[PDB]
Amino acid sequence: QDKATDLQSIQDEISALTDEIDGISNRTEFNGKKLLDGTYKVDTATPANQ
Amino acid sequence: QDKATDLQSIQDEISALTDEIDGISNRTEFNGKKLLDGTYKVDTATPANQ
Repeated sequence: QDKATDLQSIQDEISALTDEIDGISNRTEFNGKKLLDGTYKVDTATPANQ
Repeated sequence: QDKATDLQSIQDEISALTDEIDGISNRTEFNGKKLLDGTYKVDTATPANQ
């Protein structure tokens, strides 16, 4: 029922909230250390990258 | 958690204390004889060096 106009309004709210989660993962800097940097402590193929 | 900045501050305190221990081993001069000279009475390969 909800047409493309207000689908885009929903999208405004969502992408807004996306920027908020990005803001959580960014702002969360303990002692300057971005804890929720999802790339910072990743145990990739090389463990040293974590 | 402690990043390189304040690791260097810790290092300032440590190396400071290193210079203090060096100062103990240096200042401790009984009758002018640096007792805590850690090279003075060493029984090396040659005993006479002690």
